[PDB]
Amino acid sequence: DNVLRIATRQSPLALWQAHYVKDKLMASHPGLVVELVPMVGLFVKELEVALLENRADIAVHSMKDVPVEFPQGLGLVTICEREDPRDAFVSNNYDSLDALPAGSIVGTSSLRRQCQLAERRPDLIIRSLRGNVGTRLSKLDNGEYDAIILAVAGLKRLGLESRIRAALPPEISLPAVGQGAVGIECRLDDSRTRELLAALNHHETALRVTAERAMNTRLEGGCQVPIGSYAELIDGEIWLRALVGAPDGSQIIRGERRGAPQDAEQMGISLAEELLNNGAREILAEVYNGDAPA
Ligand SMILES: *Cc1[nH]c(Cc2[nH]cc(CCC(=O)O)c2CC(=O)O)c(CCC(=O)O)c1CC(=O)O
Repeated sequence: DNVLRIATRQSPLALWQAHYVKDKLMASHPGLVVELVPMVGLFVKELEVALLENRADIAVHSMKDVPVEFPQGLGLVTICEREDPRDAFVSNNYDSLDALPAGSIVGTSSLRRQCQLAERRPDLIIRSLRGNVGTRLSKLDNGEYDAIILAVAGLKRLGLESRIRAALPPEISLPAVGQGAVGIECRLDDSRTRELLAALNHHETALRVTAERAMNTRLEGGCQVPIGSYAELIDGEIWLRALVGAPDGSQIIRGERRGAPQDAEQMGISLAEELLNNGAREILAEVYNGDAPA
């Protein structure tokens, strides 16, 4: 059966991602008929509903938005080639974070982004910002913020690379799990769909994201959590860095692991456990408020 139906969110960025996946599919399988089923754990739930009741065959997500847990019968089966994983400084009136005067307003609702900015620059005012990329840029242009923090990859994909005033190195702002990579979820028993997706998997990115996600999973993380988790392949090994921070920047718990790619999952679990035992458990508890990772 030649049809593959893609469930996606309906934003410009989300639809760009659905086209990316559709184009890769058509390139590998010229006989396929690819259909889009746009709609809408926050966002992914409706997509997963569609998979479970056979209205869609795959759901395409940005990796960092993929939940740590899945309903019976679904899973993340493909991790596509990673784009730039970094955060970006975006500003009309200033050329860097360094240039912002005390009391400047920087927008982001990421507690991961916030704790790290606040660690280094407690004089800056960090203000919530929500919405699609286009809307967030509008609020900036409208004067609501002196600067905002967005992902490099999103801006590049939307043709808005001119908005990247500065890319932030991972040592300055450690990325969200799988930032820059697209992931695909489907029904685990659907061997036809999984065979069609095989050509889209990028093994090197999949190794990195495996480590990162194992770390986050053990911390019972999500987007609403001040967690950084970021791996690179360096001289045949996976190098995983992680952090958990108090949003006010007062305490940031950090650690690292290096090892063979086949150990990606156990490395991430081990690192998570180390952070938990060195203060992260208590920080997370004040965020989930009560609930702590066991
Ligand atoms: C988990 C989480 N989601 C978002 C919003 C979002 N999701 C995907 C992108 C594009 C980049 C990519 O594909 O990886 C974006 C927007 C963006 O980061 O530019 C966020 C950001 C929340 C915020 O800053 O308000 C987060 C949390 C987090 O990144 O730590």
